[PDB]
Amino acid sequence: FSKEESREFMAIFPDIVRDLTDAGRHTDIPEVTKRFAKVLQYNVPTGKKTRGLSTVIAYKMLEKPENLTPENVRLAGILGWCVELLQASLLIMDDLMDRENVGFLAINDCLHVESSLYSVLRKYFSHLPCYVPIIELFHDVNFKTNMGQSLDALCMKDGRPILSQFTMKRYSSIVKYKTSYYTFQLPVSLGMYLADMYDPEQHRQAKTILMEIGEFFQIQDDFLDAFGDSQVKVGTDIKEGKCSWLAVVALQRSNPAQRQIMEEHYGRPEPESTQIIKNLYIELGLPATFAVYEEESFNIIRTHIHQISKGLPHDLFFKIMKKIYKR
Amino acid sequence: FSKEESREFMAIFPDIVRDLTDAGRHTDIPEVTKRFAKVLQYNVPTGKKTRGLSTVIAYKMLEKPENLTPENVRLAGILGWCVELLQASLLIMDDLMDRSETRRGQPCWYRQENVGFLAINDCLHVESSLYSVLRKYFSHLPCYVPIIELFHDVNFKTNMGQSLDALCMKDGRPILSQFTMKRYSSIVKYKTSYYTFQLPVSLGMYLADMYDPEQHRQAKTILMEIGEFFQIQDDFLDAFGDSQVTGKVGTDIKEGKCSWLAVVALQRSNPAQRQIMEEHYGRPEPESTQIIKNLYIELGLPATFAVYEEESFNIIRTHIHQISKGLPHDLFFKIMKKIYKRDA
Ligand SMILES: CC(C)=CCC/C(C)=C/COP(=O)(O)OP(=O)(O)O
Ligand SMILES: CC(C)=CCC/C(C)=C/COP(=O)(O)OP(=O)(O)O
Ligand SMILES: CC(C)=CCC/C(C)=C/COP(=O)(O)OP(=O)(O)O
Ligand SMILES: [Mg+2]
Ligand SMILES: [Mg+2]
Ligand SMILES: [Mn+2]
Ligand SMILES: [Mn+2]
Repeated sequence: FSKEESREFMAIFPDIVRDLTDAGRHTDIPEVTKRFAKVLQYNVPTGKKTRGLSTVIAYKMLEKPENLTPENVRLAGILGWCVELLQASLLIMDDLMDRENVGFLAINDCLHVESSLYSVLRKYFSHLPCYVPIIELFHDVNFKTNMGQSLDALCMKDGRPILSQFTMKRYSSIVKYKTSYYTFQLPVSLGMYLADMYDPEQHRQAKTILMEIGEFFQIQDDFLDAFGDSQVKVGTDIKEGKCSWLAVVALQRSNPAQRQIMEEHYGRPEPESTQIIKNLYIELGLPATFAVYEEESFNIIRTHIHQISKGLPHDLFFKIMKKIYKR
Repeated sequence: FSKEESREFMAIFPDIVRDLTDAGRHTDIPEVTKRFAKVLQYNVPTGKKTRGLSTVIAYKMLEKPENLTPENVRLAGILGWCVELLQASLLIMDDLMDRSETRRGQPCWYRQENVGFLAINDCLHVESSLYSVLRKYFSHLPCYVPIIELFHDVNFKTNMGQSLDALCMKDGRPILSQFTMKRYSSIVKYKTSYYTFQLPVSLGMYLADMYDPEQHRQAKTILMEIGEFFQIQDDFLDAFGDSQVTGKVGTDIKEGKCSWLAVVALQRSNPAQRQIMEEHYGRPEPESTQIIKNLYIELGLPATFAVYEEESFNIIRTHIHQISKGLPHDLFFKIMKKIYKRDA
């Protein structure tokens, strides 16, 4: 993203904190509002805000050039921060399920941070025609993300992976509901609504390509968890018994002997068991299978983007595609 | 509540479960929608649904008599179930946070096989679900956005209450310097009074197309006063109630809760009595709970509660008489009549 784009986006964050914790209200509960300021400051604005900045870029590429005022680009930035509040709530839920001090999280902090995005939406968007579509989008994406988290959990029982559950159909459903809706659909649909693009067929056209990009994003992430260079963090998907693309394709390709290695060694704490699974992935040619998928999926997605109709700009989707595939 | 009111309200619940789990959506993930039906069935419909039924009663007393149709009373019932969905989400999370054993005689959801900390996802899922119910039944009505905004605002405020409650503890040990009547009043207001008292009445007002900010303000003032008495009565009965009639053995002392009893005990205590609270309050040993209970008796908290109950009843009744605009006084007298001198 541009130096200008990053600086104007980051400049919004302190306002959102004041809006949620000060707002010149002279609160009767300053101790807990000061704590909530720290929860927001310590968890929301740090590292890459790729979903938030992607909301701004989406809007800038969908809106009429004449309507790209500083005021409208700032509203796009505020929507991006609502996406980052959602992201923060989900990472807090992950931190809590993993497991006072600086960086302490309360169990209800994830519910509280999630709820806060609706206060931001009400403050800035309640008088604009895009308001109800935007709040309904957040409601629907929230519900779908929760269903994705539950589907992922239904691949584990008594701390053991249920390998009978590791199908490509279930995997595709987990990625779609748990990740693709809030990561890929939400930023683009927000940009479209702020640009007063309400046509359901336009949103459906964007959705089809964004779910395809989302699936490759997660498959690449899964591949690199096992086969990536740590010095470019250490992957724990095998140890944690995750429903990974690697595990799903391993089970498709496995003979009975190879399947029994997965049953015995997948989702075990012992480092030796991780190396046994990695050795099986190498034997089954999962790297070559990933290489073929990467090429074939790139070509199909590029084709669908070139074919994008309903008055949608293809360059927006190419920018996203190029970002994920690193063309 | 009438036999009719209870049965018509209960008839709505299975429709809401179908709306959220069997309405032709998410056909690729039936195992999730089937599980979510079980989450709703366990956590939402087995209580007294006092907040849900109170939404219907509020609406019936606020709406113009000639406007009360079976169709509009059903919409009030659906809003009542949305309150019960919010409450279910909050209590799923609170039971995990407090590591509680039971809730309304049922094992806490987080204790059920293969849930534990996944109760966090179920909490967020149940809370998110009420906005899908609002969309289906209210999207075409003027009250739609005010009701959405009220639910999100009450969720935010309830979280401020829960987090303020947590700031009365340091790593599972009560901070007795934090146990002031000011902090107690703030915890009750934010953590329980907004969702329990303000939310049902404000929903009734919005469905009756009552949007006057001053009406909502006057309603809030009296409902926060009633809400404080209700929680003080609840706190008193945790220690001094009969387990067989309350339907629960009280563990507030064991849990180190910022209860009205603990707050008033500290106000009334000499330094020796303060030392007993410092040493024994919030301890797991049954002997420590008995020592605190015995100190509450020594300090005359039963007599103190009886005086508070009579004085606060009189003060709130006076305030309801002074309510202006066109708010029905009878709504607030009906709440008081239900609440005052209760033993459960
Ligand atoms: C709509 C879009 C494009 C959203 C995707 C958000 C996302 C997590 C991308 C990863 O890129 P990154 O630059 O944050 O990560 P890395 O440094 O690993 O490439
Ligand atoms: C606006 C009004 C008057 C709301 C009703 C408040 C109330 C008395 C709740 C009691 O709930 P409960 O202890 O019966 O619990 P539950 O209904 O959850 O079982
Ligand atoms: C944001 C969240 C999760 C809010 C929880 C709200 C609530 C009503 C908790 C119960 O309070 P308690 O723990 O003091 O009482 P009990 O469990 O005894 O009902
Ligand atoms: Mg990963
Ligand atoms: Mg109690
Ligand atoms: Mn509790
Ligand atoms: Mn609690």
